[PDB]
Amino acid sequence: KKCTTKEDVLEAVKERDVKFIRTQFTDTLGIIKSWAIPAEQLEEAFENGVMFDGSSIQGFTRIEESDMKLALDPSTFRILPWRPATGAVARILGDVYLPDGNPFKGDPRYVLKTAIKEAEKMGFSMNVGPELEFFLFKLDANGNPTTELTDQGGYFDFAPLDRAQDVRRDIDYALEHMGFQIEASHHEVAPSQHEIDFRFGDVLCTADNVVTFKYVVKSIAYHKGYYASFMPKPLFGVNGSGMHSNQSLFKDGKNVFYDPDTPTKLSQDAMYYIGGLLKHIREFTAVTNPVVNSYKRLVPGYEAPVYISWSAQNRSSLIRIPATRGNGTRIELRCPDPACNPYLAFALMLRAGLEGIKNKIDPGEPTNVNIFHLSDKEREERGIRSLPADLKEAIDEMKGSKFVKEALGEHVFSHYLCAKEMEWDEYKAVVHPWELSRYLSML
Amino acid sequence: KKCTTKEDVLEAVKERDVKFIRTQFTDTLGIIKSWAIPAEQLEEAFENGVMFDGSSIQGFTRIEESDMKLALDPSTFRILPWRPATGAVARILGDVYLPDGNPFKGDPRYVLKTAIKEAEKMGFSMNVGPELEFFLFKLDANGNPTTELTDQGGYFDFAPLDRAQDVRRDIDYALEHMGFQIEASHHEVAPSQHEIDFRFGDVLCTADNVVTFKYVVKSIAYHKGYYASFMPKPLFGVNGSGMHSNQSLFKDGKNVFYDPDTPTKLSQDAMYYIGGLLKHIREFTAVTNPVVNSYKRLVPGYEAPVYISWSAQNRSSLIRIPATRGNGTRIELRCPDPACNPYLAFALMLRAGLEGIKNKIDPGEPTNVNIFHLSDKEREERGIRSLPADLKEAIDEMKGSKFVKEALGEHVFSHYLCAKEMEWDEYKAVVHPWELSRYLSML
Amino acid sequence: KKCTTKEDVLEAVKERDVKFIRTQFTDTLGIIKSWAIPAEQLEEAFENGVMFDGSSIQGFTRIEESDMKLALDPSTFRILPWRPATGAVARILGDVYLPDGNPFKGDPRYVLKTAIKEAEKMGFSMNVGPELEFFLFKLDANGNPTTELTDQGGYFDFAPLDRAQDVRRDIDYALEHMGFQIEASHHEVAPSQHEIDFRFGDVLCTADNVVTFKYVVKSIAYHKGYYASFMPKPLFGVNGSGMHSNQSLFKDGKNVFYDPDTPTKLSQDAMYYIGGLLKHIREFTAVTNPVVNSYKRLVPGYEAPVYISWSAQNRSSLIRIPATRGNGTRIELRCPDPACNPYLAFALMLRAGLEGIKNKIDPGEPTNVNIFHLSDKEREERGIRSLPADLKEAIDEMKGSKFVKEALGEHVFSHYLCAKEMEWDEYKAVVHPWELSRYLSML
Ligand SMILES: [Mg+2]
Ligand SMILES: [Mg+2]
Ligand SMILES: [Mg+2]
Repeated sequence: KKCTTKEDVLEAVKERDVKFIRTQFTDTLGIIKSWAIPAEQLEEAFENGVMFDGSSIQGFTRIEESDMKLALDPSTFRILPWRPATGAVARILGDVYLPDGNPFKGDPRYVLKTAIKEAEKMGFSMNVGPELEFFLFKLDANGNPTTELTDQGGYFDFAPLDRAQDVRRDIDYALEHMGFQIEASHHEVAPSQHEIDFRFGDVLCTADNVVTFKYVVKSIAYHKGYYASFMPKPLFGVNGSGMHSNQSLFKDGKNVFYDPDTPTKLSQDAMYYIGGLLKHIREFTAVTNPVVNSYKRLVPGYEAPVYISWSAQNRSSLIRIPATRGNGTRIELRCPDPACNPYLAFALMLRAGLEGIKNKIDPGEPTNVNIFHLSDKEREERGIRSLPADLKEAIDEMKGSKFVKEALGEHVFSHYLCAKEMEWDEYKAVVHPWELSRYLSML
Repeated sequence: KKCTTKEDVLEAVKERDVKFIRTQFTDTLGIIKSWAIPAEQLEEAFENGVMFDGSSIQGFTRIEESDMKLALDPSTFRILPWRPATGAVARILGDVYLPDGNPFKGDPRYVLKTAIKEAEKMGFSMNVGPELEFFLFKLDANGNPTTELTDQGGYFDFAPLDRAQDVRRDIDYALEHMGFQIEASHHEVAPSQHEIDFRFGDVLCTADNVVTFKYVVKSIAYHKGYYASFMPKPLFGVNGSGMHSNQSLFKDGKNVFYDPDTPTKLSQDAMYYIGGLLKHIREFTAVTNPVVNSYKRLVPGYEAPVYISWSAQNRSSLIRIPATRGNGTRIELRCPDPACNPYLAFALMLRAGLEGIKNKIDPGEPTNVNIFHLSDKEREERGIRSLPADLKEAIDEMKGSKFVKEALGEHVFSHYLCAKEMEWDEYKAVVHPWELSRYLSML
Repeated sequence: KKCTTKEDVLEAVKERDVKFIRTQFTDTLGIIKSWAIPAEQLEEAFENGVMFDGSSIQGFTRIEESDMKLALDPSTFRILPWRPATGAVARILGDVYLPDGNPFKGDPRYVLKTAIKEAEKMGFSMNVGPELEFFLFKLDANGNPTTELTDQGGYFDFAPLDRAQDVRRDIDYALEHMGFQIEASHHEVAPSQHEIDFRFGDVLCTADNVVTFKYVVKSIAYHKGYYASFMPKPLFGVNGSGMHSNQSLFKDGKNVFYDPDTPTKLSQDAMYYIGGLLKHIREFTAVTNPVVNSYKRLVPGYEAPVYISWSAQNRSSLIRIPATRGNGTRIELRCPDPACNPYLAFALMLRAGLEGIKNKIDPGEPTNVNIFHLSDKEREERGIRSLPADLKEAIDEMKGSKFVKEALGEHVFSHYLCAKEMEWDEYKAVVHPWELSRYLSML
């Protein structure tokens, strides 16, 4: 069932014999952070909160120990889908507060909550259903992750059929055991690549589920002898893993994108919402694609979009509008990848759309043709822009964007840039083996 | 029992505790496609259908994603013959509908349904009992498929007798547990080659069983440590694997082919039906033999037929009439191989045969001699044509065939040719190791 | 249940079927010493005590065997958290007495008891909750300790997720089973590094728990196939393992340090307590860092402090004041490492702190800036002294320290210096492989 109060949470712990409670939160860069709490400490923790080292939320660029207090949220209580012989295990979330009592503005979760409040000021609320894609590789003799494939299936194929089939089934059952309400799971285009579609639900709950989904799948694969990876592009020559984000806005319990009186069955607000996204998508591209590997996926010749356009029938467009209408009307953004931070990505995605609605930004004419087949002169004539080519270019765009700074806050903005800046500098000075193969003998 | 209504399907799921439902459909090229659905979603799925990416139907030549709705068919519900510890697993089939509500004409299942409807206009219904042949190889240390033999048995031999014998028995029991009602199963001519025969049934039901049969057998072999292969010719110097198709036309509940008054006990319609098949078999040979490897099997010196002829006693003929009469009267076509798409293959066989009946096509005199033992002058004198030698030749014949395009529809016709054309072009530019062993030292 | 009397201890042994009783005590250098006693001998042991070779408390510098008598303390009875098929196992502590009946002054436990008694003269009592950090490596094929990492996680990371995850959970449950009342356990900065926090309690009980904690964790890791190491710096280029000590003084049941009137909410006594610690921390640094490897951790550029300073907001200082106030007011000293002797380390902390209170030593102005970023002239101008660079320097300081000698007693003082002196002399004459790599080719 659903737990609401701390009394209900305590009753469930005693009833089902939960021995350990694990907090859950993410840092600025999207890594999942957690620590364990004995079951007996839970009652005291609900009363006064737990002190911890809040400097862990500032990424790996932390310098000084700082103390903030975490106040648990009973509504987020859930039980992990594995049963150790010792006892049951459960997880819980909460809010971060400074010692003086003010909420800590560096928390990515707090960033999303502020965005929700801004949307609520205009009466709107967002529902997001993401589609997460991941790989399933083998493990070496020492248990370290590898890139060995498990099958050579294709799109929607009925694979695998060996022992790896049971591992895939176990992941589906474990997610359903927690009430995830999976829509559909299927094979993806690349070999040993799978996709899972989440139920179309509230944005705040979805973001927490996405974080929970990541380490649940990874834990299951280890105990079955496999490894699940979320790299945006682990192999060259095959499709990468992306996280498309279907979204919709609801006012007064009704979808606002649907308009029965328009030829495209789309409301005027939906046009503005797309217009806002297109205008600002270049600026916060770093948030949606936070690692260097993310831009190996964003290359022409695959399903990944590298051009800024919106369409109804075309699929290569950055923003795709599914043919579904009515209450199910939705807008799909195809840029993000699973390595992104769901809290930051959704918050910017919401904030960008609202700014377009507020300012009535015209999205322009849709692109129903194949952009990849057009020439540069055609693209220049049509005024079609392109996403940043590499991480360094994305940082330069995001670094002068005042809209991103205003939305994310000063603290998160500065910390995110410095962490990415140091990461890029380390990468740019490495001599890759590809250079040796091409240049050692020629020169 | 047999489930006919969605209420019965739901009751069976609750009764037998089925946790996952898998859809089932095939693309244009014959690959089996599927995706999973949680048991809770089943009730909603029956009411409204499931939206999915239908670009997977168009093969691996897909370019743009297109959305259309699948409506489940409760009459096709069945439970897979393996019991995971989590719960039971079941599969289901359905029809593909475009968003506007019109059925999708690119579905291979829809192609067969149109052919059945065309026969219904003339008052005929067809029953098909196919003979499927496959190999049983060993797996390497990494679980990848190999071509290692399991026994050196011969035709109808009592082999294997080692632990592989239990694996073969499990396949037979699992198929019977699903209600396929197998007729017989025996060893084949080549080592480690086995054959399974099906009972007569409605052509639509038989086609679905053939698709289900393929991945059921493959799954069982993996879990026992072996591999089942359906290549038309996996080894050189031994017989290949083919899928003969015994077929009969039923009108008013009685067999059309049977005729007690004729000396051969075959009706005039059966003569026309054979004549129609012989006239057009050359055109759609690519459908019955879709892959390149299929033509390594159609070479003289084995049971595979390579000349267009029909006979009552000879076995080398392309079309053979078994000695059985009465309701068991049937016509066997020996060209197809298990790699073919059963929906497309049967639809063309039915449509081609009906055209002969309408046009009173005379099949000509049967060939009761050994065609292989004859000379080219004799074959030229007798006017005996031959099947296409390679995949490229078959495509050229199919491409200009007006009848084939009309039967398969424009969408399937164009897509099928392009996929095969690209496949052949890749193959023709490879340097095989056989050339090196022959020409490196010589030249 | 809390065992108090020998009758209660005997009743518990019979009830829970404990077959073996293990004594527990430590030598001067911090090694854990123990010997087994049959359950039947327990009743006789309580009446008269156990005679044993008392030369084991002097370390590895023992020369002549001497006899002292151990008088068991029933209040320290505990049952170890593993269940052999033979029967339960329990541990117990006690005091060491010379044959003439006088207590042995060489016992590290007796040193702490004298320190507690000295504080009792002024009505003060201490509560200490330490934070112990340790590594978790893999065993080789022969079961010998090695240094292969089990995960590449970071600070507060939700790692490991493979089988090592269960091993970590077992440690947490086993500790809770004995009644340790753990606050929180989490991953640390270095890969495969973990931290466990204790609750506040009387310093005598806490010291015994720390000794018990060390071999309990080590035993669990072996039986699961891993190894837990307490080396202050097992790897180069990563953070070391330290044991921070949070301490507080209580008078009349109230916290002495807390003072609501002061702007910093710290009493005048707390300032003197810090002042005493800073004055004498240089002298007994060898006790807190007893092994040679401890000074590899004490290098600039990591979390380890190397400068004598105290701060409230800056956290790189040697002494840190957490933001908590009220009864939770505490002072954290960050120099010690897990290799230190808890009895000697805590005893010297009390003696140094009280001496500051008696003499009203002013702690000086806090350092709120980054000391590592300052220049040598700046630190010289600020008068920021430094901890000893290596074990030899620390011994020289500790050896002329009048305060340390009278605090630890003559017997412990002389024995500790000789043991460390011999250890350093052996190390200073070794030719390390690093020297060969740098100097063989160059010279
Ligand atoms: Mg996808
Ligand atoms: Mg046969
Ligand atoms: Mg720490």
